[PDB]
Amino acid sequence: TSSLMEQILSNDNLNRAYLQVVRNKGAEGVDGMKYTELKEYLAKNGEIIKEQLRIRKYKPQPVRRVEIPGVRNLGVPTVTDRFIQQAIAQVLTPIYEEQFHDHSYGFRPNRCAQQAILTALDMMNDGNDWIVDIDLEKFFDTVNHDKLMTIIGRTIKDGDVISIVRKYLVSGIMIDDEYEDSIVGTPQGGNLSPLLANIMLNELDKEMEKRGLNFVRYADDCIIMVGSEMSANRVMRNISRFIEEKLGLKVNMTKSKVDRPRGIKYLGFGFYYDTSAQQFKAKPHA
Amino acid sequence: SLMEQILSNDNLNRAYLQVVRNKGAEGVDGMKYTELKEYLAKNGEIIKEQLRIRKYKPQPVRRVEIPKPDGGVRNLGVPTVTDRFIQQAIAQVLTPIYEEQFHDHSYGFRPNRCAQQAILTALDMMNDGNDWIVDIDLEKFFDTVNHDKLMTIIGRTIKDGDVISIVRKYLVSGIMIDDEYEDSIVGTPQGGNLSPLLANIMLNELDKEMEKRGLNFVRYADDCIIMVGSEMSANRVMRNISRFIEEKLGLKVNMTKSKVDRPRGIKYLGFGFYYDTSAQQFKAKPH
Ligand SMILES: [K+]
Ligand SMILES: [K+]
Repeated sequence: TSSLMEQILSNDNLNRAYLQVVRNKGAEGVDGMKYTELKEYLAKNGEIIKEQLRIRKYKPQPVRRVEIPGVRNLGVPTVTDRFIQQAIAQVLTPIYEEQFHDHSYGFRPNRCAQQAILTALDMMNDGNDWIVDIDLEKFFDTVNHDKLMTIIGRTIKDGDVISIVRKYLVSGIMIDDEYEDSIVGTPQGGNLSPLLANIMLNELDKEMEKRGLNFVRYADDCIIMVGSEMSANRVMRNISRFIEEKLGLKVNMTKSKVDRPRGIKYLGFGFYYDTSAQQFKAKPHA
Repeated sequence: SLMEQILSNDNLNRAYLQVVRNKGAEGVDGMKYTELKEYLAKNGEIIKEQLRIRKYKPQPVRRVEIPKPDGGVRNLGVPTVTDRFIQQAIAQVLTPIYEEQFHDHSYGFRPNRCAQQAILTALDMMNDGNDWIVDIDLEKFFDTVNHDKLMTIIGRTIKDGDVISIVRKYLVSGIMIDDEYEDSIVGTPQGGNLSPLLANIMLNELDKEMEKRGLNFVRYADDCIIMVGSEMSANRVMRNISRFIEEKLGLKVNMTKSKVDRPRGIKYLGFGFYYDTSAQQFKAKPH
């Protein structure tokens, strides 16, 4: 992973990134450019954009704050930035798919929220029906950028890629969290930020895997299935300590709780016990 | 040798563990899932012999009232834990054979597939300009399908006469599909793991026809929607596909509940569809 930048700027990778970003549509950024205008803009300024990226002279623009229906706050990068973030992710994704845990399902190829529910249900129905529901503050509102770049540097040795990725963290990229309402569809502004959050939280997956914990994770939304109420409280304190001390994230001790499945709301699903099947099952909550 | 592959020690042991893991209600014999190991330790070789000579006779399914989480009940046919054990053993060998044939846009009761993947694929089609949906509703599969027509289509792939026999006997026993996915319920279905595979084998014929016509579709068991670009082509697809389902597959289309509509009038696998103004694209959420 030394000359990774040239793989990102290749003709085929940029063409596929441009097609995916147009297909994803989405609102406009601070420059007001619609996704229907990216084609002619790259045809006239694409080579200059590539040259600016090689010499680390491309300056990403800040994301636009958009209120979306209550209301939801999202950070929308410009369509040019979404195009570049997609070009980076297409190269970084296959590298990190070899490291990621099988029980991580958020914003990954061929993975969705229902798979996480299914795996968690199979764990509950083996006797691990005491749920540790760790609530984290907004990832990109609390992550230390240098902490994240160091973790990325263990695998990515191309400094040009490290430099441009760091700049997009500065731009304010974040995670469209509409999955919490069981919404299915294309997220906004999430070409690169979800992958970055998975690289970070993969350190939590490896720690939980080290301790033999049964868990599923979707972005920064994780639940842990354990066999007793007391070990649940021990796992609760041990993992929350690891999240704050080793990763620098903040555990919301007001929302985090230990509970039975029927008290858990995860990825928009609730949990109930099927008396006929003699198993826990899941369905959307109110 | 296909029968002997189903009756091998490795296959039957995997089938026992999976059926015990699925738990479930008792069949007509009142045997609980925790009693299958002692029963197989006694009559295991006897059942294997009866299956080799086509002498084993499955028990009829038990009509169980399954309480729904939001009130009311569903009626479901539950095979005995012995028959669920044998149905799983058969399905474990037949699944790799038919996974090679199945269309990528079929998601019902398949390994590593789920309803959300069908929704995501349908969303990508709608947002590409195919926002006219053919919503064909089928009468329940296992009280309308012709057993001979189904066994013939199965026979064109499976040539083992001992496997064709026991599969047909399980059709007569009344196996059916747990349709709780229609209420967005996620979890292990009841009623054995053989009937959904049989339904997919039948409806895979429809998948190949729709693919031959270049149609955009997703299918989950017998619940299929087709994404087309215009209203007149939607009515044309509605007429042509409905005729193919009834004439070539012998299934029955519910003309009252079938319709041509736009996404926000469609309810599919417990999901509804809405338009995200800011994202400028359709999305989905539980209805
Ligand atoms: K959580
Ligand atoms: K349908």
